[PDB]
Amino acid sequence: EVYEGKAKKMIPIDDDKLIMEFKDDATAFDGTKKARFKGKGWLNAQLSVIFFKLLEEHGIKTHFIGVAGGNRLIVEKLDMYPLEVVVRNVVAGSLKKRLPLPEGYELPEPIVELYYKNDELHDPMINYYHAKVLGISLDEIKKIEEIALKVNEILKDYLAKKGIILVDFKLEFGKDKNGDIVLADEISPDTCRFWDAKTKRSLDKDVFRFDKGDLIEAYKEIYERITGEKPEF
Amino acid sequence: EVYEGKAKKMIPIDDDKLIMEFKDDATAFDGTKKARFKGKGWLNAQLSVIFFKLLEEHGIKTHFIGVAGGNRLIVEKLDMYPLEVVVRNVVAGSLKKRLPLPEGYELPEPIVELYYKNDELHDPMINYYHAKVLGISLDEIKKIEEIALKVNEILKDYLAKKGIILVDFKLEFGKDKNGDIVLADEISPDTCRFWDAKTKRSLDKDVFRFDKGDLIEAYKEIYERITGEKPEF
Ligand SMILES: Nc1ncnc2c1ncn2[C@@H]1O[C@H](COP(=O)(O)OP(=O)(O)O)[C@@H](O)[C@H]1O
Ligand SMILES: Nc1ncnc2c1ncn2[C@@H]1O[C@H](COP(=O)(O)OP(=O)(O)O)[C@@H](O)[C@H]1O
Ligand SMILES: [Mg+2]
Ligand SMILES: [Mg+2]
Repeated sequence: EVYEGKAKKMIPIDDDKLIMEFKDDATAFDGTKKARFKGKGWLNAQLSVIFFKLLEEHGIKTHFIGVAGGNRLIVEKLDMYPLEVVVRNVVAGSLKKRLPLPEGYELPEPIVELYYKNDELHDPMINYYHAKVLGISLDEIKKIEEIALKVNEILKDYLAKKGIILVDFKLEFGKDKNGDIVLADEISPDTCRFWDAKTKRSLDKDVFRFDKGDLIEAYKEIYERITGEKPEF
Repeated sequence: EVYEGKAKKMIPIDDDKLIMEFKDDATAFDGTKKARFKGKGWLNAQLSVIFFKLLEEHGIKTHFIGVAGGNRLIVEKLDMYPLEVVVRNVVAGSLKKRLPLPEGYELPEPIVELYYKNDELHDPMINYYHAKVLGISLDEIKKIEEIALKVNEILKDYLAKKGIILVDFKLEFGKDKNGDIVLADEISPDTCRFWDAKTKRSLDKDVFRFDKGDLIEAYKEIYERITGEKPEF
């Protein structure tokens, strides 16, 4: 059986591999807002590949194995932590409701937030003690955050050289058969906030969230600035 | 000028001392539910004194200096951290909305949660990174939690020998002139969950929160079980 999530489908290959297929569907505000954008899947697939390859070069262990053409990646099957790990460099989104700081406030150092993946409870934020009750040891949490913080440096530096501010982003992790902590899911304009360095405008899912313009146009601009090429689809 | 909070008034004495006066007012659900209970102030004052004295004996630094008769304590003036520090031994209250665990679930080890004191944002939970942005260093946070966890052991052990389960409780802290971290505010049936060991019933502000019975009767039962004496008022 294939798992069909809000944005991607996961097709089993064997015991240790999956196909991650990116859909054109977009959801927001915990699923209340919905639309489909032709080519969104392709862009998010291609961009994930570029980011995973960049991170692998820097010695980040990711689930990325290869491409299966189109909107499909081949990825290592992992035993997933029930976490969303959010790294924040610039104040935006939900952080404005947690710290009395304005949108665009540049953080002196990165913030890491842990969210417990649980639909029933609406993905509440947790700390290290909650994580322990969930079966995640302090060492594991520490290794996870150390990876997220390294990922942050690499992506923000890379993107800055392209005139893009990495505002924040969301990661997921799992364990491989050796018990190593492996970066999973996706890295795309769906799961990151990207702002133009010159204009400060959103080139990410916030365009869809708040009707700030044309989503495909914004995701394309990201692809074009990153690759140097115009997207083929 | 005197500071008048929801439950207590703080009267300045000199440069380094305050009077903490406990009122009969009770509030719940971030101030939406209100009532007054005659003698509540007295009970919460007396009980805070007993707890602060118990903790001082165990080498916990608290703001407790002495009594000024009635509902008034003399306390050291501190430069307060903008935090509420919650220690949890048994699942109850807001934790049920954060972990899919039932009320009464006994935790394998204590949970410490940090809340940023901010009316505008409704006291959101924060982690160590948020605390840093707020000007609280990691060392400070670590010392705070180490104290809270020690306080927990002492109170839970003490209360268990009296047939009372310490379910959770909320602490506040500030810095003294030497830059030491000093336990502040109050320790009472207002700020702790106390359950009868035999019956599991609430002997705390939850009685008022959820109309579980007579608040004064419940606070009295706590006083009587702790002191061995019937409250004089
Ligand atoms: N390497 C992996 N192994 C197993 N599961 C993964 C891996 N990477 C991502 N996942 C999970 O696969 C699903 C990806 O599809 P998605 O549309 O994002 O689903 P959802 O809407 O549940 O987040 C998610 O449940 C995600 O946690
Ligand atoms: N030692 C102390 N020094 C300075 N302020 C304190 C001390 N202990 C408690 N406080 C503060 O004094 C007030 C106590 O009264 P309270 O009725 O609880 O007010 P509030 O409704 O604002 O919590 C709180 O603002 C508390 O943080
Ligand atoms: Mg997802
Ligand atoms: Mg108070």
